[PDB]
Amino acid sequence: GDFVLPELEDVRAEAATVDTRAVLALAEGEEPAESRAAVALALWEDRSIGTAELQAAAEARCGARRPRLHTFVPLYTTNYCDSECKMCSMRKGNHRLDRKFSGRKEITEQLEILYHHEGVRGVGFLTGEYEDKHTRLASAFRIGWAIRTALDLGFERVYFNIGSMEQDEIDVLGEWIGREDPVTMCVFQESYDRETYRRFMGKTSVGVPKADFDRRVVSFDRWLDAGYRYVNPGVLVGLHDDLSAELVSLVAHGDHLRSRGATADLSVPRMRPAMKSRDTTRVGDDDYLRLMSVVAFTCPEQRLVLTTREPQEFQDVALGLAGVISPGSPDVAPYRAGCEARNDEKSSQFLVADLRRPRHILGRIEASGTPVDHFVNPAGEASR
Amino acid sequence: GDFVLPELEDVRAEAATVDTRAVLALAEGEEPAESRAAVALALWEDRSIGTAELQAAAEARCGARRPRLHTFVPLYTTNYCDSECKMCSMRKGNHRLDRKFSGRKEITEQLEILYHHEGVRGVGFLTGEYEDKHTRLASAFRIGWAIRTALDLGFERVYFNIGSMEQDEIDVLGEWIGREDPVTMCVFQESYDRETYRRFMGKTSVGVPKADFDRRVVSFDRWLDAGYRYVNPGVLVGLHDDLSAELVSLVAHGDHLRSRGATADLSVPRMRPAMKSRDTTRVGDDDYLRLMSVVAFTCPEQRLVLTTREPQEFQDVALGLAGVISPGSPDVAPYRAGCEARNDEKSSQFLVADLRRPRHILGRIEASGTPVDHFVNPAGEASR
Ligand SMILES: Nc1ncnc2c1ncn2[C@@H]1O[C@H](CSCC[C@H](N)C(=O)O)[C@@H](O)[C@H]1O
Ligand SMILES: Nc1ncnc2c1ncn2[C@@H]1O[C@H](CSCC[C@H](N)C(=O)O)[C@@H](O)[C@H]1O
Ligand SMILES: N[C@@H](Cc1c[nH]c2ccccc12)C(=O)O
Ligand SMILES: N[C@@H](Cc1c[nH]c2ccccc12)C(=O)O
Ligand code: SF4
Ligand code: SF4
Ligand SMILES: [Br-]
Ligand SMILES: [Br-]
Ligand SMILES: [Br-]
Ligand SMILES: [Br-]
Ligand SMILES: [Br-]
Ligand SMILES: [Br-]
Ligand code: NA
Ligand code: NA
Repeated sequence: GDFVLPELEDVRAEAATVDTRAVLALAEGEEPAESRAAVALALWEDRSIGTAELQAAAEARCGARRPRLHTFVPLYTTNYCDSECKMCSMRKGNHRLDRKFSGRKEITEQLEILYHHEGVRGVGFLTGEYEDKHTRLASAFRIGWAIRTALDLGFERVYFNIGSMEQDEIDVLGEWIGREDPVTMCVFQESYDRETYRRFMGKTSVGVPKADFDRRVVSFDRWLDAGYRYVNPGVLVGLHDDLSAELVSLVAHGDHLRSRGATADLSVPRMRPAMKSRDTTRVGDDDYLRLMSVVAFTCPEQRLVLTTREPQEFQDVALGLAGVISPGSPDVAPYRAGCEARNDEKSSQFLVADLRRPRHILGRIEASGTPVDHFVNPAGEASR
Repeated sequence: GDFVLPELEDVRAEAATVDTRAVLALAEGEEPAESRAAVALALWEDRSIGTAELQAAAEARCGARRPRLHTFVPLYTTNYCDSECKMCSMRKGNHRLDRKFSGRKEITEQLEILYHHEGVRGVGFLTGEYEDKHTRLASAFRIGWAIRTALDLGFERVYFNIGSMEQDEIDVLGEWIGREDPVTMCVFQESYDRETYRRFMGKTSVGVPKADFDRRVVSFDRWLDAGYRYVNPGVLVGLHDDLSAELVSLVAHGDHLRSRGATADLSVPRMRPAMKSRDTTRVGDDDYLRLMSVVAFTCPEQRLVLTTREPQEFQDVALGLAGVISPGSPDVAPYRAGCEARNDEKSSQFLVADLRRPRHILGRIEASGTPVDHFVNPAGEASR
């Protein structure tokens, strides 16, 4: 019943049998005869199909999706963490980080800034992941409170990204919300390759919570078992060298979730500068656009999430592939009325490339011709 | 500015100079010429004054206090703990304990049972004490929420007992309440003797949070610095062999708090059966009544707290010395409408002697002629 990692050799064999040109010729709303993972791999490896042509096909295939875009802004509620992810500044061993924690007042103030000054109706709550059961339950409780508070304020969509979750931890968070509430669980697997995963997230049975690959990857299944709906798997582009392996796994994971009746967003964030203990792979724009294209094409009902990790120039090229645009900063309580968000190296998870205010970024997107759901431009008669 | 432990040799010298008979002859509202600690020690050591006669004097001296009694019922919100107190079942090393955690729903349900079925308007929230800063802040956040929730429900007095507190942890809890709210910080020093303290609470600098004697003992001063008012120091009777030492220290601590403008309750709980890793001293009823008497006499504006650690027969004899009566159970979410509270050895901090419902105990006290503030007997027209 839980997600099972696909056999990469089995998918490769199936991918050899798909007609990539026939696939591209499919009408919007038509599904290939082969599995999505196989089709994605075949499109990826068929270099006779240009990335530019693949991207155009993807944007066309996802064209009828409504709304075209919606948005949420991240709010890191703390930068404490018990884990040791080597590509992340929040790793416990990073003694150089200035550890911060948002209380009731600060979280509420941040929500109110986002709602009224940035004009957004989507928010995401983030924390580190913690080792001992009590801290995990207490974190779930606090984030559950934040989610409930955001919804009561009028936020129309709430994401959370607080590490893997077991059944009792979901129980604690769930007492704050209803089964039909617009709440999305985010748990990026980072890498579906167990060896690369261990290299960056560490070895198990030593008080490093995220090292447990299996607890993490079945978190969505526990979520769905509890009766919820919205999920957000992800791959961190730059960890594993073989992107074809990761796209097969991610598409397979999304496909599993879809089969369970889940609504899934798909995240493929690319690496950003941080206080790392191990360097990573720089993935070029072309490979990355090709990755986004095959995933978006093969999973047309599952929105890709694009964030301000990426510079303005890249957003301009890739926005057509996304279903969710998410501007913001991975610093703790970084927002302030009329000011750009803080992205201090001393306390942030990583350094983002685009620090322009969410309402400017989202305003320019709307001005360019694409409406953004869960964004209410604080302009004209809608201004205070 | 912070509390300084009195020199026991200096107090002993002063106690030798007080006229214990003249002290007993003092009118109610009149204060001895010597310090309270010295007077308490002298009364304690003057065996020509019987315990029975000392108790009568204490009950008389505290007789004009209004209200005579008020009440609160404890609610343990979790039995997780990071510390290692050797006389407590909740010590981290006790692997036999069934660890529990109350979420939003359970805490609220417990509050509603206490309010409506037991008819109480006072509640206390308790947790273990935790090591890492994030867990401490998260615990402070959750308990702050509970306190705010209780007050909103109509509770007129709220205690909390969640371990030592630093300035930032108080900040987090404080965002839930106002400076004038009826909220009492409880931090029982257990023993003011540093050696006995180390024997039971453990040695410092090894991830055992309560081992830090000094952080614990100045928690009230941080509370008062933040602008709050109500405090509750305590001694665990049975740890230190020399009760005269502990009563000098406790009375001195209460006196310090009083000088800062604080309103203080005084707790002298006696040891109860638990899953201990070190046995303790059994203190007889006479010594214990004498202890309560000299503390109550010398600190007439500071209410002693009497709890259902003690059996019914002892409450009957000692109730006249108390200003706070606190029935309940030290199990996690133990209350249930129409049923006696749970005190399961598998999950409780210790075993209490009196498990009768709070409303029965408090009802019998009122029937006997003593009103209990913050108790509304759910009877007659006040019943649903
Ligand atoms: N250096 C970096 N650059 C860009 N993204 C990063 C990054 N380090 C981590 N991330 C991404 O940020 C995402 C959410 S922040 C992590 C939340 C939570 N502690 C968890 O690990 O589940 C992670 O899933 C990871 O993919
Ligand atoms: N075995 C036992 N019998 C009776 N009281 C006990 C006990 N063990 C601990 N206690 C008391 O219960 C009180 C509150 S429960 C402890 C709360 C918090 N973890 C803290 O230690 O500060 C403690 O202060 C202690 O004095
Ligand atoms: N890193 C999280 C939260 C997030 C959303 N948008 C962002 C922009 C910048 C930094 C972090 C974010 C995610 O990708 O879901
Ligand atoms: N032990 C805490 C809480 C408490 C109040 N009344 C009790 C009765 C039984 C057990 C615990 C309690 C205290 O003495 O303040
Ligand atoms: S990715 Fe998440 S779990 Fe890993 S170190 Fe960073 S905050 Fe902690
Ligand atoms: S007395 Fe408090 S701090 Fe000590 S073990 Fe028990 S719950 Fe933990
Ligand atoms: Br649209
Ligand atoms: Br990088
Ligand atoms: Br909206
Ligand atoms: Br009275
Ligand atoms: Br005992
Ligand atoms: Br009342
Ligand atoms: Na909009
Ligand atoms: Na009453």
